[PDB]
Amino acid sequence: GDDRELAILATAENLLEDRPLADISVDDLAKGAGISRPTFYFYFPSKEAVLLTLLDRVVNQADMALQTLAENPADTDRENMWRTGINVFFETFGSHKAVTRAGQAARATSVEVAELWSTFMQKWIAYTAAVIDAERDRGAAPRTLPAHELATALNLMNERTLFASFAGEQPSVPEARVLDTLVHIWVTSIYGE
Amino acid sequence: GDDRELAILATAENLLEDRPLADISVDDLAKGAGISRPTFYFYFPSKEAVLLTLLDRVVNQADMALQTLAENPADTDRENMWRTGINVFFETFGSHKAVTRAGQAARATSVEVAELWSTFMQKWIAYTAAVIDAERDRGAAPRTLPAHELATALNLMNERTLFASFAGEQPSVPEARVLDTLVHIWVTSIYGE
Ligand SMILES: O=C(COc1cccc(F)c1)Nc1nc(-c2ccccn2)cs1
Ligand SMILES: O=C(COc1cccc(F)c1)Nc1nc(-c2ccccn2)cs1
Repeated sequence: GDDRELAILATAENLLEDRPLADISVDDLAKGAGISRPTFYFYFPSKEAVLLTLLDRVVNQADMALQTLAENPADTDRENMWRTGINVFFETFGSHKAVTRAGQAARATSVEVAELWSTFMQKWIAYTAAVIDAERDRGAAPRTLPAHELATALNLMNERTLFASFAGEQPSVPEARVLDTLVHIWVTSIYGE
Repeated sequence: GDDRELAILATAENLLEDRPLADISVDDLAKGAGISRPTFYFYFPSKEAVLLTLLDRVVNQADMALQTLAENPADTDRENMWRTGINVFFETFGSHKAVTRAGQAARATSVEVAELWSTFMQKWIAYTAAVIDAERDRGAAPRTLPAHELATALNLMNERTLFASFAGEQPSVPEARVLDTLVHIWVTSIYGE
């Protein structure tokens, strides 16, 4: 049952590594999953729904990793605290580059994809802002910008910069440099007066 | 001659304020410009070429404004120096929100739009990096990140954050707060040690 669902998802993720969603047919997904086209439609109403499910899995993987980190703070300096958190997104989305790029494209055409991305970005920004606020309350960070506005810009920077790096866009930060680049900008803007 | 070309461009910019490019027909552009459909095709091969021309005009407007500022440095502090430069993009793209949003969408489907955007982003990043380097050479900024990598991330942050604000995305920084937000992040990350 879900084995055929997982087979469809794995086929789609593998096919997206070499071609975009518009060049993959339902017949391609069914054939790769070892089922017929009508059997595919039992599990998913469309190839777009397959991508939505793939992206939901990736974003919830990142969310759960961040939740785990929040409950188990690593015992290091403040810079490496932010690095460990940004690295959740670097590693999670960087391990699913094809789904990440396909999902970014689908945001312009899928209301469900756009709402999924917006929901989680709001959650992650609210968490960033709450950590900034806690740092200000304990006297470690200065009260400069409104924390939620700062958190919004830093999270949008990460979205755009990580995704440019993973896609090899021109221009982009090399993937092997992008974590250090983002960590520098986060730490200086959160703690700088 | 170019009056009919300008009329086509003005019609397209006005129509894009209420509907996306996929819901505007060549007949719509011709009718609004007071010409027939074949006469339209004398001036532009497609509605996509009309948008490409509109975006080229906007990006060159921003580029020329930045060039003007580079040749005529305002006499203020370092923070207001960066603010005046970021404000070129805030004001130029914020005065053409409909073309900006349509051009961003077209990047996924138009090679010419993607190459136009990439060309100018490379130019603006190289200028940012050169100013950072000059600030380091005179002892005003510390030698932290590679200047070009820092410049890349800051310019991608501005692209994503300004465009989210102009589009009213959820999440986004309010348009009335986004210049101050970006200036803070630029100044702290360029001058912070
Ligand atoms: O890039 C991020 C999230 O932004 C995104 C979102 C989607 C895609 C993407 F590529 C990046 N960083 C974050 N870090 C924290 C953090 C909180 C406490 C301690 C350490 N880090 C919280 S959100
Ligand atoms: O947002 C920017 C350019 O990035 C973009 C690019 C496209 C669209 C968009 F919305 C933003 N800021 C820049 N500022 C400078 C600057 C150089 C010296 C002194 C002061 N400013 C140089 S590029």
